[PDB]
Amino acid sequence: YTSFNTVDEWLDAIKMSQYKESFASAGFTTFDIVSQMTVEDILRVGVTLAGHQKKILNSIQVMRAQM
Repeated sequence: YTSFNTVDEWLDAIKMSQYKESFASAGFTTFDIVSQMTVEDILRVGVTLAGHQKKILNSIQVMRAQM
């Protein structure tokens, strides 16, 4: 996944239109901070939406995978 420009291009691949300013509060606006959390953090950013919360759960690993 080294073809992304910013968290906007990454969250876009997982369908996160209503998760922009939401990730800015927790600090997931780049390829690093968001690569150090789990499902407990998704519920904090405001991802109460079911399914969507578990979707980014495996996405957070896309960063630690190559890191």
